[PDB]
Amino acid sequence: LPTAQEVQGLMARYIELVDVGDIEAIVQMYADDATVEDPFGQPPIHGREQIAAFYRQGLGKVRACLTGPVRASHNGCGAMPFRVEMVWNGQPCALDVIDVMRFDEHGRIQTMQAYWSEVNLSV
Amino acid sequence: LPTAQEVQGLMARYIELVDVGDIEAIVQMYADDATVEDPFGQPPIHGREQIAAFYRQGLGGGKVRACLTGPVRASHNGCGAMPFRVEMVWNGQPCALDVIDVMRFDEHGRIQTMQAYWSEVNLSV
Repeated sequence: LPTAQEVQGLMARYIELVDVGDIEAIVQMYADDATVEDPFGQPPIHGREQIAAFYRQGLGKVRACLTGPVRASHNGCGAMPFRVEMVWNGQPCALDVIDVMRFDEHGRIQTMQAYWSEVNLSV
Repeated sequence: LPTAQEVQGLMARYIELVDVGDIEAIVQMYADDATVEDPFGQPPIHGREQIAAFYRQGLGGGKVRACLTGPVRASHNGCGAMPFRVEMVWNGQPCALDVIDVMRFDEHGRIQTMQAYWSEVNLSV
């Protein structure tokens, strides 16, 4: 189970991979039985093909960067604030998000929860 | 059940109450049978009696400040998450801690669960 320092590293790596847009490398970070709730409040996505499809839809000119430190626990979990910059039909947008993640004993993402709503979106 | 906007206001209010150190007002924001996990990974404390004891031990010695360090992220199912920093004293030393709280509210606008993400990696003296 990743240590607190290791959680900080894995969560920051996740943001770096979103920022470059490497869907394959993102999906590799997930465990077989992982779930993604994004935005939190929506039904969970599960299944490796389904998680890949989610990232392909979302990322298929998106940029993302941490906007504060990763907060990590001693039980393989963490939470991080970040901002996503995207273009909607040629229009620059930004979205503030916090992801909460639980990692398994192999260092793979078991659960991803992305908190945000329209109150967090600007143009 | 608070809307997204209402979650933003409640969670911001919470930080205001921590910042001023109003233990009773904090405890009244929680559901009577709420759970707190702080830091997340430690066993849950249950109920306003235990939660009050927790906030009294954390705040009742004064000198705590707390402020949001980014916007509250809110959902449409009465939940939210926020980044903040707490400034504290350790026997005369200034301390600071970066935290993210996640909260779920009940159908009465009270905090049903709170999870506070941080560890010593987030602590600076």
